Amino acid sequence: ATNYIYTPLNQLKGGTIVNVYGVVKFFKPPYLSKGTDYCSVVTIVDQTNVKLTCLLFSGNYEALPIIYKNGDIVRFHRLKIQVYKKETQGITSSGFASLTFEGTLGAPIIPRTSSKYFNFTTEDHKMVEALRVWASTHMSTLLKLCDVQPMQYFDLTCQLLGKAEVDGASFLLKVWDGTRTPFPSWRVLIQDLVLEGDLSHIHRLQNLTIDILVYDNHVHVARSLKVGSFLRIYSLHTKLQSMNSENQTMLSLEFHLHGGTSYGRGIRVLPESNSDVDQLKKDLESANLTA
DNA sequence: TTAGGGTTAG
Repeated sequence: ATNYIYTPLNQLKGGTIVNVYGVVKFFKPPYLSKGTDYCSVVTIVDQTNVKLTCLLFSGNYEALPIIYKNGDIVRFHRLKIQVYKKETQGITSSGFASLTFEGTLGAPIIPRTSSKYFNFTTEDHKMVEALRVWASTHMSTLLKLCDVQPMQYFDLTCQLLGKAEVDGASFLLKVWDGTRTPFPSWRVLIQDLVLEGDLSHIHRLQNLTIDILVYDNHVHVARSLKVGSFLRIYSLHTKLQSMNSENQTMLSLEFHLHGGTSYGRGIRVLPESNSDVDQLKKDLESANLTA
């Protein structure tokens, strides 16, 4: 007899293990913590409008919620509820499992999860649709490089073209999205044999590519990325450079992925089954012809 | 256990 009960977020009590549905208001993509497992922080909200911050840990990266953007809808099974500093918080419990869905009205309802076996009923369809209806109104779009501003944080959907070690504390990712930034990208000094990727393709693209420097904890992740894959770089930071190291006046746009995980700073590889990747590929094809 | 959301400051 399989009957799952979902608890409204405003009815959660400490010292319990529950099942919940919610819309993602904020999230830190999976990152190897200072401990044993990978960690993902997800703040969800539902019709009760009560927010719940969930601390999710797992030895396997894919076991954590497959969330690609705020607004996504999640279903959490075996979520433990506890109190931390008078604040109720959700944390992973043994057997924790999640399903993630697109959060926009009319979008396909395709559960994303690493679980081989999982319960999925008509009730789940209704639950998801109900959250999309609520979200369309109680709460809430992809920025192209040609539209970035001088100094801001943003999430960049792009394709990785090249990788290059720099100084251990930082690592270079050369990416593109098919559009050109308003000011030329800065260019990190690279070495001779260090940059991996199609050098001639990169050279022909000229300023269609940008240099992103990632720091600290982001380095080993960047080091593992496969050239040619599609990525979403969260909370990338743009900074215009009007004065160079030799004290000369100029203009270049710097791109930094600063150390730490605050505000979701991180990188998640986007599979080709991702609808944003389909659109990106077309922009890349178009840019490739006129260049 | 990790982390406990809230931007490096290169």
